[PDB]
Amino acid sequence: TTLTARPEAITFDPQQSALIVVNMQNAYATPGGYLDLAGFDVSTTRPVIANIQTAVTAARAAGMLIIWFQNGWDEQYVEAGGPGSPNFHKSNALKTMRKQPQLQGKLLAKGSWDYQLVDELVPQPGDIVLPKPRYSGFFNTPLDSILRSRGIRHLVFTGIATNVCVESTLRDGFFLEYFGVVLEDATHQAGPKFAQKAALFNIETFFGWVSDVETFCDALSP
Amino acid sequence: TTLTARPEAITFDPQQSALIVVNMQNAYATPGGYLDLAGFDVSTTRPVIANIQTAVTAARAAGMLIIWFQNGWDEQYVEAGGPGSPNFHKSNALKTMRKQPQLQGKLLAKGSWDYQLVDELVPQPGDIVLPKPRYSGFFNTPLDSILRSRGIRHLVFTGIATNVCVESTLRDGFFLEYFGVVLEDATHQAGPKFAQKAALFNIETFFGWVSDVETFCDALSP
Repeated sequence: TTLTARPEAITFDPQQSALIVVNMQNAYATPGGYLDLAGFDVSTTRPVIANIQTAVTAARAAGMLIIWFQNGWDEQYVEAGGPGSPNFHKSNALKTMRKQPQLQGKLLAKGSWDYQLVDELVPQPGDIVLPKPRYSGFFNTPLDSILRSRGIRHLVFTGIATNVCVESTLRDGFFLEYFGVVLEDATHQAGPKFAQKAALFNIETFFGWVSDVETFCDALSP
Repeated sequence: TTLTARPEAITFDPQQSALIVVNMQNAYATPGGYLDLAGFDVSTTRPVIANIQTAVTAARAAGMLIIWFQNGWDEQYVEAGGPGSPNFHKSNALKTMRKQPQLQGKLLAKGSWDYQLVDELVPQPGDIVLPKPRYSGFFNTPLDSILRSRGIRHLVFTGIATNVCVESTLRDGFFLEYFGVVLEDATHQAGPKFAQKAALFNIETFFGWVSDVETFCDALSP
C-alpha cells in the first residue's frame, strides 16, 4: 500500500501497522480540563476529535491495530515522581495543582473526569488502551513489546500534543527503528500556533512522515 | 549551586553534573560541511563555537565532566542502517549523498573531515568523546551507563542542532530522570527561525530549563 506523504510517499502494510491515538482525554481536548486550566488553548480541538474519529474508523476496517494512550498517574502522584524527578518540577499539571490546591489530585488522575477519554472517542474490543506515566509512550510502558509481538513496524500518530507527547513518541520510535507518520489535521499542539508548525517540520524533516486524514483513508480504501 | 534559568532557577552540584557538547563537528558548524551542503544556513555558527569554548572552560574548572558527541558512522554506513531502518530514509546526509554521489563516503563518516570536531574545540584528557549512531545520545550508546556510574543527574546542553540531536537527547534524558538545561546562546538550529524558538519553548515548558553561557559561568565562579 502507498500512503502519500511529505517529504515523500511511503509504502506500508495496514495489517502490520498501528494507529496510535495520543491522549484524547478531557485533560487535553476539553474546555475545563488540565491543558485549558494551565493556560493553553483548547478552543479549537473540536475538528481534531472528528478527524480522529474518521481515521480510527478507516484504520480498524483495514486491519490496523488501534492503540489509545491515556497519560496520567495515581491520584496521589506517586507515579508522577517525587521531588527527585524532573517530571515533578516540569509537569504543568503538577504546577497547576500547586497553585490551585482546589484541583489537587484531580488533574491527570486515573479515575477522574480529566483523565477520561473524551465522550466522542470510545475504544472497541481488540483495541489496546495504554496508560503511560511520561510524555513518550515508549518509556516505562510495554508499547515496544506490544508492537514487536505483532511484527508492527509502521506507526500512524494522531492526538495531542503534537509537539509534546506525539512528537516525543514518534521521535523515540524512530530510535527504535519504527517508521512513523503523523496525520497533521488529527493533532493539536500545546503552546502557540508556531508549536504546531515546528513539530510538523521536525517530524517531516528529520524523524518521520507527515500526511493527513483524508489521504490516509483514501490510501486504505482498497 | 543555583543556576538562573527559565522558567525558574534550579539547584545543582557542578561535581555531579555534565556539560554535553552535541555534534560540534565540521558537518554541523563549518562551511562546506554536511549541513551546508544539504542547504541549511550555517553562516551564523561562529559565535556558537566561541560561546561553547567559554562554557567548556568554566565547566572543567568547576569539576564538571565534559562529554563530546560525534555523530556519524563507518564510511560504508553499515552503522547508519540499511533500507530497513527509518534512519536510511530520513538522514539528510544519506539523502544528500544519494543526490551528489561525488560525496558518497564523505559526510558524517568516521575518519573524514566532515566528521572531525572543529579546529576550535579540542577535547582534553579527562573528557569523554562519545560516538553516536543516531540523533539522540541516549540510544544505542553507553551515555546513560557513563552518567549513572558517576552519580550524575544534571546535564547542561550545548551543540547543533537545537531541535534535532540536542532536543532529542535532552528529551530522552528527561525520560531517564535527568535534569537537563540548555544554554540557548551555545546552540544553533537546523531549519528556519521557528525551529530554534520552538525547541527553546518545548524545553522550557515541558522537558527542562533554558539559561545562557554568561549566567552559567557566573553560577560556577564560587
